[PDB]
Amino acid sequence: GPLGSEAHLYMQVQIVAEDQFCGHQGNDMYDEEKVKYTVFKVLKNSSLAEFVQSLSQTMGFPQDQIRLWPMQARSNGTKRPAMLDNEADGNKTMIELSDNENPWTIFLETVDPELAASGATLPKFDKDHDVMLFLKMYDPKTRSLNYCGHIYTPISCKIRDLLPVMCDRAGFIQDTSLILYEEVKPNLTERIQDYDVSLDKALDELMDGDIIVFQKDDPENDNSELPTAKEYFRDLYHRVDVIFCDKTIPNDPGFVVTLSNRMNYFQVAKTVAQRLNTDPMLLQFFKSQGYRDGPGNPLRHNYEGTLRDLLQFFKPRQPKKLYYQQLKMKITDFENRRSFKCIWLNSQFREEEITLYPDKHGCVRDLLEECKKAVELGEKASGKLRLLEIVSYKIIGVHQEDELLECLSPATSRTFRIEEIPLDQVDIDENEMLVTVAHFHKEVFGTFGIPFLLRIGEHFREVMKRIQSLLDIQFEKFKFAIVMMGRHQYINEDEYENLKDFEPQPGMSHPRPWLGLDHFN
Repeated sequence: GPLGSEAHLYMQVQIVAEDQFCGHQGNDMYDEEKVKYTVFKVLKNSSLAEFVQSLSQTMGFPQDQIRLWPMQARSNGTKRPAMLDNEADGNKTMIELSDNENPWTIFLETVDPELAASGATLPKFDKDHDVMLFLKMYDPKTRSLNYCGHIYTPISCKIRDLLPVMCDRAGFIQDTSLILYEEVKPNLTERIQDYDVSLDKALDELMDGDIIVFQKDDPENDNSELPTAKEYFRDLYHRVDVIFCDKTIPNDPGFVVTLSNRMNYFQVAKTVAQRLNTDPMLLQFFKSQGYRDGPGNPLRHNYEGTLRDLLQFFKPRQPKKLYYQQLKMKITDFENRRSFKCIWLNSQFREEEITLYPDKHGCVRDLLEECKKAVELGEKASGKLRLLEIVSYKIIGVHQEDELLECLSPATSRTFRIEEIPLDQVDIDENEMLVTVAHFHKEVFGTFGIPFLLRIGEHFREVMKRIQSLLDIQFEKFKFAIVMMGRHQYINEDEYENLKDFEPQPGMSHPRPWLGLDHFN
């Protein structure tokens, strides 16, 4: 197998009965993915007569009680029943008549089963002089379409004389005043301005399978949200049901919101904000793909496209799904956040990588405030944070809170560290100053580990002991050096005791000298 050797000789013919036309709410006769067909697997090269008998027997109708009107497409995209001569074209074969359509859909007309009792012949129909029209009634109150069947009429017939049949089929008295529209194609519903005209003249390109939609001309209709059929169809054309799914909870079933093609961001957001009883500005939406399955990129609030634009990557088959996320601040604030990767130095003196999101137009104070939120600050401490700029495991700076985050280097050789200020280092005095410190192995530029700030000048060995307490090693080695411009002097850890050695000798302000700690790894 699997495909059998004769499978090619066969084509598929899809019969559709008039019952399938009933209660269709859209354009044309039926919806292609909802309609129930009676399907035949017929020999391609076989004739129409053969098929009409086969069909006649299968469906239980005499042949003089059925007429086949193939469903054919039009240039403008619609698909309507078209005339086919069941006796002139009967000699021909099925792919011929089909024009190689596979599958081929045919509308099967039969006789009003009541009158089918009598042995009712199906009315004669002249291919050149008559037309078969379909009737739909539009009801504003329920905003719905009610199928009213089809009629054979001469094309010479004046539209006025069609009115009684339309009433009779809708359920109306004969005094009932009507509005008549031609359903031409989606988004085109044309009012018949004048009913004292022949069909031939009144409608451009009069054709079998044409549709007249009609409604009551009752002043009540103005209370409907869609008073006329024209408004109904125009609404339909832009209607679109969209699944909104929270990007916070994966495998969210989401909820379906009916919207318009036409809507802008403000309108969409406004609509999905109700149904959540949340503010629209407290929602962030995301662009999409459709097959690739998003959520794509965050969609800006200043967005200026329509909803049709966001769903242009959907094929008509796929169900439309847009992702969203609930917010805690106004969307515009959230959008103006900046990603700030940096290092937090906990109370336990260890490093953690943390990303904070202060405001783009923020200053250092703000970044600090943000950090204080993500971290426990150690008990009985100081409660005050500072920001350091670090290069090569050396503190090359301490930033003031005033400073706009805008100014700080985007450079990635640079490393920003946020730390709690030890208690001693804020009620600091002349007799007192803060100095930069760093590890290094062998030569002074082989720096490593974690730099830090310290109290500097009337001793030493207890410095070594306090630095011991801070570092918490166990270190008997480790030489100690002051490091200034192109030079560094080691420190006698038994005898040495300092001053304000640590400052630019008058000849230039920075880089300030530092104290270095010489040992391995």
